[PDB]
Amino acid sequence: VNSFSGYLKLTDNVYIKNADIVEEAKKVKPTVVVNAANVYLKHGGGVAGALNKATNNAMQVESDDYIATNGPLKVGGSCVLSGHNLAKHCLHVVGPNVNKGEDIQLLKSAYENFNQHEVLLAPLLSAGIFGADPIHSLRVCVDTVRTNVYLAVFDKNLYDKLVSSFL
Ligand SMILES: O=C(O)CN1C(=O)c2ccccc2C1=O
Repeated sequence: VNSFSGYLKLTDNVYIKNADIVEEAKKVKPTVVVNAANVYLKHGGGVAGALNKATNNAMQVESDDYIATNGPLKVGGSCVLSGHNLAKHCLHVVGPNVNKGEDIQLLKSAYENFNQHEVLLAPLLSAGIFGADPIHSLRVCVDTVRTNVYLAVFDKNLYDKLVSSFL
């Protein structure tokens, strides 16, 4: 048993809810929240900007030190940093950004990072402002992630469409 509430069960391991991931993280305090990061860990908008704002910019301060030491992530890659006030850990995962011209085939590699964690609260990778088709992102998630993932879908209209169209 875990603390996640009100999710629709899609598969053995994938659950989904219409939720603000910031509000969900604040309520659940999961072991792992996933950030929709870029390779620079520059948390300006979407989930990253919202998560970072909720940490009072502490996520960005920690991230800048990480990049100064290690250099940028890879598209498809990840790093584990603090979850600050939102979670034990934040798994920063870089899905391909279609609005920057990145290979959508990298989305499966991005989701493979989730398999290193038994349970995660996460957004749909490459969805929202990263420009991918969220229906596709959900299909790759279901077909890639084997650990237990709780997906927060910000947009109520997209949530309804993802559930209704799910195979
Ligand atoms: O719902 C989310 O989680 C991510 N996401 C989208 O994929 C999307 C598409 C069109 C309008 C708003 C949004 C949005 O927020």
